[PDB]
Amino acid sequence: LSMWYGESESNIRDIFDKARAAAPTVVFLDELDSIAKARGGDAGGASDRVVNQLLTEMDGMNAKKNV
Amino acid sequence: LGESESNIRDIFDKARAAAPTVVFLDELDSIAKARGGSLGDAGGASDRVVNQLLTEMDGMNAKKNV
Amino acid sequence: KKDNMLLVDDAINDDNSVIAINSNTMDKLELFRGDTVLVKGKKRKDTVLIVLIDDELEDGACRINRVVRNNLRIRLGDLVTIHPCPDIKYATRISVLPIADTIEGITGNLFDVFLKPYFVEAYRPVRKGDHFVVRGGMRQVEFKVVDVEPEEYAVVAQDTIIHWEGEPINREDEENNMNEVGYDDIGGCRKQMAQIREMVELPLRHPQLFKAIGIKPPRGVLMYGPPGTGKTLMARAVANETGAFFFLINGPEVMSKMAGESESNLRKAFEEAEKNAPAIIFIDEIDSIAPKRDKTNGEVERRVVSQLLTLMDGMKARSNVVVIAATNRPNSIDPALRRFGRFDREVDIGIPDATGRLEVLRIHTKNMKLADDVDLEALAAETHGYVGADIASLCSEAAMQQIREKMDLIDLDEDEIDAEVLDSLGVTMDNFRFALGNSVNVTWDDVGGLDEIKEELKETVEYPVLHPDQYTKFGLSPSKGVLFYGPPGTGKTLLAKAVATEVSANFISVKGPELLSMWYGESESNIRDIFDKARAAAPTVVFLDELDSIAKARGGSLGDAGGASDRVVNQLLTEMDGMNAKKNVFVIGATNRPDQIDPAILRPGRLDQLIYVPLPDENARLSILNAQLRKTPLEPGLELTAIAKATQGFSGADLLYIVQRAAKYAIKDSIYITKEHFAEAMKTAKRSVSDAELRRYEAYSQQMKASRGQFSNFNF
Amino acid sequence: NGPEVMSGESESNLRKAFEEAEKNAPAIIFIDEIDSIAPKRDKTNGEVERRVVSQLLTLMDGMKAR
Ligand SMILES: Nc1ncnc2c1ncn2[C@@H]1O[C@H](COP(=O)(O)OP(=O)(O)O)[C@@H](O)[C@H]1O
Ligand SMILES: Nc1ncnc2c1ncn2[C@@H]1O[C@H](COP(=O)(O)OP(=O)(O)O)[C@@H](O)[C@H]1O
Repeated sequence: LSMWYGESESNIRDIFDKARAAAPTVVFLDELDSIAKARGGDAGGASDRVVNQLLTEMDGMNAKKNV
Repeated sequence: LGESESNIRDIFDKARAAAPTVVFLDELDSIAKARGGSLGDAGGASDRVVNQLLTEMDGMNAKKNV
Repeated sequence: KKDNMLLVDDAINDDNSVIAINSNTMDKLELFRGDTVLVKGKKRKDTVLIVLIDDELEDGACRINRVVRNNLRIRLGDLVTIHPCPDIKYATRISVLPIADTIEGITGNLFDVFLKPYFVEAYRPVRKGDHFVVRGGMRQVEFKVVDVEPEEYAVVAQDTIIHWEGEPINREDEENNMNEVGYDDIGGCRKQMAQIREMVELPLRHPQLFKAIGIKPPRGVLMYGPPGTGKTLMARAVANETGAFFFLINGPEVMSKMAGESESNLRKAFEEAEKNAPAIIFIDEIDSIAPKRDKTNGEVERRVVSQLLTLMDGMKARSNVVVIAATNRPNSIDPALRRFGRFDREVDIGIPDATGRLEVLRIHTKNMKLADDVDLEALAAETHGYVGADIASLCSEAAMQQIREKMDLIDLDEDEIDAEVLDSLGVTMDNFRFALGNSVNVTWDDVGGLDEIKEELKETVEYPVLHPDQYTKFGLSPSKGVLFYGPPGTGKTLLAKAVATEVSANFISVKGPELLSMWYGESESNIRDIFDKARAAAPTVVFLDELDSIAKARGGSLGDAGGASDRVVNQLLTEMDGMNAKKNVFVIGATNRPDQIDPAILRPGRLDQLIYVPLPDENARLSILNAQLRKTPLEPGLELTAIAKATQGFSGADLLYIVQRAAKYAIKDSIYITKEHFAEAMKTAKRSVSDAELRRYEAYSQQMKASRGQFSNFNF
Repeated sequence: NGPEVMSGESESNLRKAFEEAEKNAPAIIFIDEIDSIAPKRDKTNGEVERRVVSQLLTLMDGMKAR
């Protein structure tokens, strides 16, 4: 997570790009109660963007690259 | 789940924009929960969700046919 | 009255360069038959013509042919100032060009044919910008004077050199002069338009008045209101009718992410506005670039705020230039921006009333022959919530839909245009009905029974709208609040819609528990927003439902929900009758439990009408069954009396359920209404109302009747 | 097309295309892939995009009946 605009999703984007590059690999997302927080008045919609970026970067997993 | 009512409002706006359509609400009990009395923040959110759904479904005339 | 200004009349002398005055006008102002006179009309235009004694003219107004009349942008029955100019003298050269559509077809020597005999030996007094007409060769060509050497106006003696060219530019530069907006294109904003008009034109027409009174005029107008009202149209009309330069600055356009670039753009815009002429600056959407310097986090917004405060006030800040703003919420502006010298005048351009909406309808349907039997009263009474920018889209959609529905059989100009299709064109009433279809649909007929309740509601709603002058003669304010109570499924919402539908008011129907929130202040903010949207468009009837769920007769609960109920009740008590002006607000309540209402909203002045809506009898259910089956194909063999006799305490919701089951059986038999559908639907009744609640409502009505005691005919 | 308008010459290209289409005949202009020229004006941060969007706005509005 970063305080700037776009970097908080670009970090997940290039981490998953590094995961897709060195196939196979294992991405251990430790303590998912801070990334995949329940939605439930907010701070602007940054955790929702993080969850949406993780969902659209985790849905493009076919039989290839086997992460 | 004001944003929790705005979600149902613009979902039904997307429904009425592309008329005709079918809005398949899966697992209805989780949304409605028979508002009744719960007396909490979850109860208030449930009552506001149920009132939004009722006031955005009863306003459907013979036009727009959702 | 100085006799030097005259009206435009029809022309006897068919010549181009000529006007006709009467002889009693000649002795009233020394001029002659050969005298060349300068005509200066509206739109800051001019022309030169020959005066000639005309007996028929009658001194008061002058005869001028349609060509002169056109160059001055006037009509038959418009005033013009006439004055002689002999300072003008014979031309050195002239620059005329034919307008394209008047020469489509022919070619060759236009000079020898048209221009040569037209100017010959007449020494016509022409002008730059003039468009004259020459008839010959079985057609009439129109040339426009593009240039003369001897100033703006000159004469065409035989020695004068006439230069015509064959690829000229004409017509397009004139229309964009006539297409300009004006004071005749503004409707409903009469008093604020006149105030803005005088505060702009009184420095510009004559600064000697402000020199004699010894004070400087205001140089700032802050316009606020709903989006789509006509504020930038009014600003453009004032900037077009006066010799200013309308420069448009947008809010989110000028703002950027580069440091020191948006302030440079604002400085460049102010230098361009101060460089050429005394102009009018219109900065649109100023609330986006005025974040009040404390709620924002960005430095660039405070920097452009400081740039605006520096450019508006300071050492040699403004030299004869006025700025205009536009916003939706005027509270999110700086107190230094809303100061004297920057935005010293705040103008409320709100939603217009019925006569202003009719004026907008009249000025928006001016350039089209619509019909003969279209009445604008229904169009001004049914569109009760139109801001003004939707009326033009309404007329455009109707004019598009009429040609769309009138082109399915007639061809679409694929081979040749037709002569009889353009005749008898225009929109009708059903086109406007389809445009309104593209906010409830009742008119005093869908409700059944309750004749004295309908009469009382019709009186106490329709009377303060129709006769304000008689109430100012009597000097009293009318009543506002009506409260309904009784069993559910009785017709309170239908009665509210039926009493709302005949006035030119809006309808804001909000629900009880659809405003309460878990946050702090959200329900009272929603109540204040509802009342602000109600009183922001007069008149407006408010339909508050579930008063037993809203009020709860606050008392003492000792909890967070109880304190929220106390704050909601106090906010409603303040918004209904508090520190307000109560212009036009019709609060109408509808509950099913009047015992749980606090004795402060039932106080007179807020909800004084304690009207009870009882259950209908059989003679009332006959009217309900006749009112629900208005447009339905009926059978002569059905008896609605036999249906109403077997009810014995049903409700309007149950009767609507019976009608809906009959319509479902009719569409099942289809995929008129028959009697066996009603015979099989009468068995599956509901009767959702029990018996003890009727006893409770009757006891409450008897207690309300017994509270009215020691009251009689009351002889004085 | 969209991104073939750049090289203060994008405004000159827009004015050139509009005056060429207005000068010859009553005709039709095809602007393919408008999402490059119009960046929705809120998520963008450039200045020549704002200038070319303002130019397209004041050139599309300045079309008369003739
Ligand atoms: N008082 C009025 N008279 C005539 N037309 C109006 C009036 N008010 C608004 N309109 C129409 O509404 C449209 C939008 O108004 P305009 O002032 O241009 O922008 P805004 O939407 O900011 O008010 C205009 O095209 C104009 O024709
Ligand atoms: N007098 C009446 N005439 C015609 N229809 C009625 C009458 N009374 C009730 N109805 C019908 O019953 C329904 C009652 O709905 P609503 O007004 O929302 O509930 P309530 O009557 O409890 O306020 C309406 O849809 C209306 O069509």
